[PDB]
Amino acid sequence: EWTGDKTNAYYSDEVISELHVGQIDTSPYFCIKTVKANGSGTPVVACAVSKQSIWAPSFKELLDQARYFYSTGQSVRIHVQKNIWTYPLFVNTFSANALVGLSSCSATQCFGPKL
Amino acid sequence: EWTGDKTNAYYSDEVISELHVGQIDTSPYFCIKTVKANGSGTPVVACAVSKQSIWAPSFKELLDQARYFYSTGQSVRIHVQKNIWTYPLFVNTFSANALVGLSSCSATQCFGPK
Amino acid sequence: EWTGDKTNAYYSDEVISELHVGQIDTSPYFCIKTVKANGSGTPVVACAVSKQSIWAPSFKELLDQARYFYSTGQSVRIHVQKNIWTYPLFVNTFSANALVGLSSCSATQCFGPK
Amino acid sequence: EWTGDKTNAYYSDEVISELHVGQIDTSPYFCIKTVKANGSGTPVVACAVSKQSIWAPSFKELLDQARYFYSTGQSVRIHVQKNIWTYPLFVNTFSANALVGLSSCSATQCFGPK
Amino acid sequence: EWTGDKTNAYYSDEVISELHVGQIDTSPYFCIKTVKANGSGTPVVACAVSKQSIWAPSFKELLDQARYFYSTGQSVRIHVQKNIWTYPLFVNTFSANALVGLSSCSATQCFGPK
Ligand SMILES: CC(=O)N[C@@H]1[C@@H](O)[C@H](O[C@@H]2O[C@H](CO)[C@H](O)[C@H](O[C@]3(C(=O)O)C[C@H](O)[C@@H](NC(C)=O)[C@H]([C@H](O)[C@H](O)CO)O3)[C@H]2O)[C@@H](CO)O[C@H]1O
Ligand SMILES: CC(=O)N[C@@H]1[C@@H](O)[C@H](O[C@@H]2O[C@H](CO)[C@H](O)[C@H](O[C@]3(C(=O)O)C[C@H](O)[C@@H](NC(C)=O)[C@H]([C@H](O)[C@H](O)CO)O3)[C@H]2O)[C@@H](CO)O[C@H]1O
Ligand SMILES: CC(=O)N[C@@H]1[C@@H](O)[C@H](O[C@@H]2O[C@H](CO)[C@H](O)[C@H](O[C@]3(C(=O)O)C[C@H](O)[C@@H](NC(C)=O)[C@H]([C@H](O)[C@H](O)CO)O3)[C@H]2O)[C@@H](CO)O[C@H]1O
Ligand SMILES: CC(=O)N[C@@H]1[C@@H](O)[C@H](O[C@@H]2O[C@H](CO)[C@H](O)[C@H](O[C@]3(C(=O)O)C[C@H](O)[C@@H](NC(C)=O)[C@H]([C@H](O)[C@H](O)CO)O3)[C@H]2O)[C@@H](CO)O[C@H]1O
Ligand SMILES: CC(=O)N[C@@H]1[C@@H](O)[C@H](O[C@@H]2O[C@H](CO)[C@H](O)[C@H](O[C@]3(C(=O)O)C[C@H](O)[C@@H](NC(C)=O)[C@H]([C@H](O)[C@H](O)CO)O3)[C@H]2O)[C@@H](CO)O[C@H]1O
Ligand SMILES: CC(=O)N[C@@H]1[C@@H](O)[C@H](O[C@@H]2O[C@H](CO)[C@H](O)[C@H](O[C@]3(C(=O)O)C[C@H](O)[C@@H](NC(C)=O)[C@H]([C@H](O)[C@H](O)CO)O3)[C@H]2O)[C@@H](CO)O[C@H]1O
Repeated sequence: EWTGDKTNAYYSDEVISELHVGQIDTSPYFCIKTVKANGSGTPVVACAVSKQSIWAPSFKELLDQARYFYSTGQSVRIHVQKNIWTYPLFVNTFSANALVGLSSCSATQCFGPKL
Repeated sequence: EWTGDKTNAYYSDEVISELHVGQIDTSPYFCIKTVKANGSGTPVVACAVSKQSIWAPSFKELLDQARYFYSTGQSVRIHVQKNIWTYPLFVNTFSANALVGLSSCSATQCFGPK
Repeated sequence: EWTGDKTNAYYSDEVISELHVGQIDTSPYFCIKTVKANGSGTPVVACAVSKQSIWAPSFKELLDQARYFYSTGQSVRIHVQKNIWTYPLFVNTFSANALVGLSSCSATQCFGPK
Repeated sequence: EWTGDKTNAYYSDEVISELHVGQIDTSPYFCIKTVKANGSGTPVVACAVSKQSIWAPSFKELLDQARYFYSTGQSVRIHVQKNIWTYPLFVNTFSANALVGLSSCSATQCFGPK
Repeated sequence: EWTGDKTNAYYSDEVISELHVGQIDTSPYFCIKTVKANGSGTPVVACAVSKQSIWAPSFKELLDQARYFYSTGQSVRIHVQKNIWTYPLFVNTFSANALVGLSSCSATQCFGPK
């Protein structure tokens, strides 16, 4: 598996606009909400859950990176794998998207996998 | 168990106004006090205890998040579970609320269970 | 044991004015000096020593919190247990006080055990 | 092995312009892009993969330092080992360079091996 | 062993002006350069190596503290043990000094052994 796998999904020029920390089924988790820098579209929501899913090893790394990018409000590319979380109230509040990577962006290029 | 469970309680549009760190019964713990951003209402106090309660796994993440929101003074939704802590002097100093979640807010809308 | 035990000692309305990090007897440690925010009185000195004393579990949490309160210069209540460190040269340089808690203080109160 | 081994490659007077965090084959990884502070030349790209290669022990140290230098935009020397990473799409997206060191460069010569 | 042992050396009224991170012989390490705040004297260089020397246990604490004092520019007392590191190209790039302590300095005092 890789953040950049073609079967994952990514969204460019997003601003991390909200951040939530909680616990579910023995695991600390966090979720982020992102919106397009230009105000268009619908928000993207993605979560990472400690010790759950194949992405568990990167939980702390992604939490720390999401915190930083949230604090600056810079435009980023968010990478997700869809349809990972299944707890239904959790998905309804947040989403089933697993956060799998974050990339900084210049105005012309995001520094991370694409296509 | 989940932060968003109906059996928990939450308070929106709150600012973390005080922070305390200590140890009890070999466990580090911290407590926060929050107040409504507009100054109305009654303070909310909640604590997390590293080795105690079902919420023990989230101690470090909530400590780090509480510290961040404390440092910025931004408006948050604080999620607690009532009647968790039982040592009377501790409860009387702070409260029996376990801290179970923290959500950011933009204006009057917060990003978290409700 | 608890930060708030009556057999501990605390000092309110203090500012963390100095910070030292070192190692002793295989243990990283840190010490802080605090002084009254209003300039009166004599300093308080306390140390936390990584794998030493009953307070060892909270070493990292207290170091992180001391660094934060040091960086802001805000008024705090420092909680100590007296007569813990026994190495006389270490005590004479710093003190025998173990650091056991830190509480933010407003103009009117401190958020922690009294 | 050593960051400073002459078989490695380094670039002085750079700034960290981009940062990426992800996971591959159960390992956290990060990559950085650097460019000459003065705008000349071409970018340098390097990655660290937490579970992989002799450099694995320094993953967190390098990630933390990369984040700090990225946050400030200060001049740095970046040290890499060429021709390490193998997965073709990963290499094409980023590079085959392993990040093996970072040096501040706030004076005449960067503070690192040359 | 103790930071304050007379067999160590220290330098007051210094400011951390450079920081480097790397790895050698599977061990993460960092080095700092300090200069006198008033511009006099000769720079002090010291390194910590994560699993080498009797000072190995304090590696992370001193890296974190070095980073803190580097970022604030404040005047410090740096404590070293001389003649510890031995790899010649490393020693000639940096120095043989092990970093063993960091103490904040006001303007007439430093808070640490002397
Ligand atoms: C670039 C182009 O074809 N037309 C431009 C452009 O402004 C715009 O298209 C969108 O603009 C940028 C350019 O990359 C976006 O990056 C969109 O590409 C991606 C993305 O990286 O964000 C690709 C990605 O694979 C897509 N993810 C998924 C799951 O499908 C996303 C996603 O569709 C969008 O981010 C959702 O908003 O887009 C690119 O589509 C168009 C229309 O605005 O008009 C021209 O100006
Ligand atoms: C000061 C007071 O008593 N107010 C309530 C009144 O606000 C309440 O309905 C309110 O409806 C709005 C709709 O925008 C919000 O949903 C308020 O939500 C919460 C909150 O998010 O803060 C919900 C939460 O469940 C409540 N927490 C608990 C433990 O009950 C809090 C909480 O009451 C306040 O935060 C305390 O200051 O409010 C919601 O308050 C109606 C309900 O009868 O009338 C008043 O009682
Ligand atoms: C009085 C009663 O009815 N108790 C029952 C009993 O089944 C059980 O009591 C709790 O569970 C064990 C003992 O079985 C603990 O001794 C609880 O006491 C402490 C603890 O030792 O951990 C005291 C401690 O000071 C508290 N920590 C604080 C205040 O910071 C904790 C803390 O409140 C809890 O750990 C939170 O989960 O408890 C004792 O109260 C409980 C099982 O939950 O159920 C009662 O019906
Ligand atoms: C006009 C004026 O400033 N008068 C001060 C007077 O306020 C001050 O009294 C102190 O007021 C603070 C208020 O936060 C506390 O109530 C002090 O009580 C404690 C403390 O909390 O710090 C209680 C504590 O148990 C004591 N600790 C020990 C080991 O005994 C400490 C300790 O004695 C003092 O902190 C040392 O100064 O005090 C209360 O003393 C007094 C004393 O600072 O000085 C007037 O000028
Ligand atoms: C050399 C000098 O005193 N003054 C300028 C100078 O602007 C520039 O030369 C560069 O000067 C820097 C600052 O010390 C370095 O010395 C450059 O040498 C290195 C480097 O440290 O960056 C050595 C290194 O071994 C090289 N790495 C590899 C893999 O070969 C790099 C690399 O070639 C460059 O960084 C790529 O741009 O260079 C030194 O090049 C030149 C600019 O033309 O002009 C002098 O007058
Ligand atoms: C500091 C400078 O550049 N010039 C001198 C100054 O040396 C001299 O007195 C100095 O005053 C400072 C005040 O903090 C210290 O007391 C200096 O003592 C020490 C130190 O703590 O830095 C003692 C220490 O044991 C010495 N370390 C070693 C390995 O010998 C260091 C060391 O010699 C110096 O730091 C290196 O610069 O000095 C003390 O020397 C005053 C006269 O009082 O005049 C200045 O110009």
